[PDB]
Amino acid sequence: AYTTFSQTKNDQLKEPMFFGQPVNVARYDQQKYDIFEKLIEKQLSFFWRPEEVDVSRDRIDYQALPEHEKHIFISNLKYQTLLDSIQGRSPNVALLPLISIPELETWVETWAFSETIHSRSYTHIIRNIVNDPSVVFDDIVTNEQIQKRAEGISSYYDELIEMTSYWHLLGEGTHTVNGKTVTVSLRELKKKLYLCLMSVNALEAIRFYVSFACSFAFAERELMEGNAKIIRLIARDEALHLTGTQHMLNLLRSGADDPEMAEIAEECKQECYDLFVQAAQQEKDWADYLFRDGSMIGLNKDILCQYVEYITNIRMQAVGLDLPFQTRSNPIPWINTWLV
Amino acid sequence: AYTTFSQTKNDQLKEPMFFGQPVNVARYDQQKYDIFEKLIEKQLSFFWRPEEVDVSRDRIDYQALPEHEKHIFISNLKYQTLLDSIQGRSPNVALLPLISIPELETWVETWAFSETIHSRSYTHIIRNIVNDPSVVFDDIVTNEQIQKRAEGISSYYDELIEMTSYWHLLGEGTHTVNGKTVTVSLRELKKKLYLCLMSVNALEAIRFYVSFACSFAFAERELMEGNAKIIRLIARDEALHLTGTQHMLNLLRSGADDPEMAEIAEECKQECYDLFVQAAQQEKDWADYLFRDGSMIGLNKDILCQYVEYITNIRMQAVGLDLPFQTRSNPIPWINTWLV
Repeated sequence: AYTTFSQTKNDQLKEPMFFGQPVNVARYDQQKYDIFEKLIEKQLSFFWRPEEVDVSRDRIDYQALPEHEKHIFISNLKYQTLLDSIQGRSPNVALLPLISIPELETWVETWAFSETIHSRSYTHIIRNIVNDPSVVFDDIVTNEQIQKRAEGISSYYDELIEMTSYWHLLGEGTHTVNGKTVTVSLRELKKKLYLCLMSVNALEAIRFYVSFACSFAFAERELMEGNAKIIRLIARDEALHLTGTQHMLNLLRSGADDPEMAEIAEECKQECYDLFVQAAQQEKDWADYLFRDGSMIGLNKDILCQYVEYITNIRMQAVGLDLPFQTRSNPIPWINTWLV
Repeated sequence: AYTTFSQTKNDQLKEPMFFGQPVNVARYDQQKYDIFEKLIEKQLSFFWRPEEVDVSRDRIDYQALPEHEKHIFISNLKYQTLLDSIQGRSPNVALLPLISIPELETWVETWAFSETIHSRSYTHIIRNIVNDPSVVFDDIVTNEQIQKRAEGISSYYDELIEMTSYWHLLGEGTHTVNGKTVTVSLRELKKKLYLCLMSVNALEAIRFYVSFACSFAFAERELMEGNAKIIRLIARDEALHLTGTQHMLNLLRSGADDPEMAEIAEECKQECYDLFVQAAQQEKDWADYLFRDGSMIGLNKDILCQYVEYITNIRMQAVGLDLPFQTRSNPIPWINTWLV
């Protein structure tokens, strides 16, 4: 029963984050949860444009890199481009139709917009360092290592989108669609949302941070400094995005927003643990792909895989999951210097 | 049907604007249509923050206004807030799932983001001029005159979203759901899109400009000057937005993008004309509501109705529709001071 302007006057302070009545009036004078307004304000204050970053010496650096270092750099860049191609559209297509408070609605839209800026910055880098940009962009879709991750990530979004359509069109209960029976459960839809949000937390809080490590490793060598300047703007946005989903998941599990969600969150714990561990293992397998033909000064498979474990523990803890790894310390303390 | 990352490698330059393969890679190094990239670049260069505009001197002006002038100002502001509450979410929810070209995908998200800025500016104004913002915001939803406009505009979006959902879930052809026969036609869907785009063209190109006229009329008397500074930035964005929909409509109707669209455009040309005239009439009826307790220096019902007719002819001609009204020079040439 979705609508772009819900005609019944509701108290927006008493609506849940998700699955309530679609937002009508966009107002910002009051908030259920302070965090979402605070994030919008911060994101707006961070506004930047890629094309105003000088990436001219980055071509020289890139072309001078040996084959395997080109491979490390470009594989990383293609992965970042993939991830934010998804993040550009997906929060709008998947989350926006389900939101029932204004501050969250606008946060999601501001968040997705900032991702389009990141995507634009990747085009800016690629067209300025590479001879044939199309080769790079085409490979993002066809690269077998990349699509493995694309497949898994997009699925959490796609399954949420599809089940939302059945819920908006048929409502709860058991139905008949061209003979076949289709079950529509709001509880299952809430599970699909929680799981998707958990996946998106891992993507922004873990997957992107592994990629930031690769990019900043070049900048430690005073190479690809134009790129580095851009990544540090991107990571600064990413810290906000990850904070967003952290709060969403933690408010959902605490039962404060929706009591049904706390039940669902507890029955999900294992799947949540598993998908984070699975994400970590994928990033570790990706480290193998990056370093298959050799390593570079300041970054190899052992360093990157330890970082994967370290950052995973920290991100899992922040959303109340168990720490899967014994790793206690950061092998790349210089990353904190680059991160804002 | 819909996926947040389509797995098949496609030439994005030969996709249609809408209904083609969902965008995978967000790239900006090439474009099917130059206009959408140009609008993104322009919109990004225009970035502003309402909170940076001094609206503190506006409260004394507003409270000082006679009751009918308060009625004129606040009715206008409520309508503006209504329209961009819709414009904030709707391009994202209605159009995004249908776009098959990356530059258009990003334009739509950039356009929708800029609308949330507009919404925030309205909160910024409302908070700084009235005693209890809640009564203003709630009346946006309950006001019988305002809601009349909301329901009409909402319908074009809502009907597109619903039919899009059926087309994603069931595909085209005749189907049955819970005994009821439902027919899904892509042709019917394309018509819904075109009509929606025509409605959004009228909203931004006509409805908002009528509202700018009201706002700038106070500014001519050196009243509500903070609000005026904000409207200048809003109108500058609005010029971009309506250029967006003009180009979408003209590309669709010319057969340059999709031959089936050129044909559908002619088929519902009369509906398009009737849609715009009905919008013009609503705005005239709105001016009547605005001035039912009296008028002000520079603006009354007669003058505002002349402006409605004046811009309606310009906008209708731009999208290839017949002119419903007489020829006249700009009834309010003082508005040029405030525009661009």
